[PDB]
Amino acid sequence: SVKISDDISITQLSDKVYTYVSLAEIEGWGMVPSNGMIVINNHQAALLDTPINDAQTEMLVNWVTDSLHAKVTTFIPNHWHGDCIGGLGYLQRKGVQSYANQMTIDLAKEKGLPVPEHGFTDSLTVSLDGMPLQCYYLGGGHATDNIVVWLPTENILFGGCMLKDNQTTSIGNISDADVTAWPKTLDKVKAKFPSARYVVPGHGNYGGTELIEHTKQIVNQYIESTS
Amino acid sequence: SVKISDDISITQLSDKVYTYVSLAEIEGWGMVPSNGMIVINNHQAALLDTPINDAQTEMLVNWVTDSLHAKVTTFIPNHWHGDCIGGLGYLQRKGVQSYANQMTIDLAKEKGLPVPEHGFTDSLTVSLDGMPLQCYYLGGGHATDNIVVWLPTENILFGGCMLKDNQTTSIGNISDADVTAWPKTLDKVKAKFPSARYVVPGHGNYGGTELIEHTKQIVNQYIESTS
Ligand code: NA
Ligand code: NA
Ligand SMILES: [Zn+2]
Ligand SMILES: [Zn+2]
Ligand SMILES: [Zn+2]
Ligand SMILES: [Zn+2]
Repeated sequence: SVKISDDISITQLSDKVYTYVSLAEIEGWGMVPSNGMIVINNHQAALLDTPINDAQTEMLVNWVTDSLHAKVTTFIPNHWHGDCIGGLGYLQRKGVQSYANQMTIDLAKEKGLPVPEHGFTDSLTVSLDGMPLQCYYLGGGHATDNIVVWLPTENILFGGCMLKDNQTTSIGNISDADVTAWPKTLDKVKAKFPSARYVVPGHGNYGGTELIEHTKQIVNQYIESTS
Repeated sequence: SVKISDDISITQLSDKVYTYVSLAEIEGWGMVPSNGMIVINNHQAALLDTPINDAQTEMLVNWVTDSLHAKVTTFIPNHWHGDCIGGLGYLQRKGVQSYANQMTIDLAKEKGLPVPEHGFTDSLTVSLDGMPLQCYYLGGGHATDNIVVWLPTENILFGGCMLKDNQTTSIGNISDADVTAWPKTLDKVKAKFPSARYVVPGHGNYGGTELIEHTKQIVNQYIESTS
């Protein structure tokens, strides 16, 4: 890792992919690490999720420019929560183009939040100067609109919050979750990206495809015992 | 370190940059060392901060002309306090051009002090006959208008009074400080100039990037202890 600041560190996964961790103290939850990705191709960058606010977003974007020598032109949020679009306000003024699940866009509009401008209902390939970022909506999970982003040339999947890290033992915040569709969505995620070398969750350390089974055990054990 | 007078000493940091220490007895504070920098390129010089009064500023300008064989043409103050612009009246009758944060100019007019002529709002590169002097405003700290000056070709950062030296243990004069912004401004300075070799504070010895972490520690411990 490389600590760019007091609350943000970055890890390179591949020559074009970096994963960041942004830390924020949130009342009722504590010190929460929120993860995103930085994808770079030919001096252009895509941000997958923003840190919780514009301030941390602006610091992260300034680092990509100055230390990674790329300009952020594209953004995709995993779902409508703050650890995904908390800093979208800052990117929109800057002219960054955003793509997201039409369900995320409808939720943001309803709630008074910044709204991504390009929507998709099932899948969409976004090109970062030829490098493909493949966005899929495979069903509900941690949030009803949560998506995944597959980077076929790198074999990296950003699973987002529908996946729990290996140190996590609880289902967590399920106030916008579709608990009954969650296990099914994970099974579709498992069948569709068997070759992922790295799988990055919404919070916690990245890992490999075991994070999918690990999450499925947590969701299923909870469904079994609360039922 | 070489004394050019009983109360002024100079240290050469590179073939183009010198930092000076000017000592003055300030009633109620005692014998205070105030630092500034002299940057020279092709017989032209820029002064970053002046001594506390006109007589010491004159002694220093004479030394640059007679020993450095350079003409002082440019001036940039770190903020509006006397240890930054105390000798500006002398420089202005001499035709030196001044560049400063627009907030410093606004404060100078309001406080009946000499007023710099060129203002900038977020950043400005002043070219000293070809050599760039990069000025930035990254938020409030010791003063609400304090800036930093970055010399990319020498990897030297003049941080000014928003930084405390390594022998300093107290937050000092916070009468015009923005204590809540200070720790965040420091993280921004740190993130932007990771290649800084020398870091010069407004008072005390210069050192490296540890001055930034040490000042952030002093500020954070004061906020924590006084809430
Ligand atoms: Na995130
Ligand atoms: Na000074
Ligand atoms: Zn969420
Ligand atoms: Zn989350
Ligand atoms: Zn001051
Ligand atoms: Zn000072």
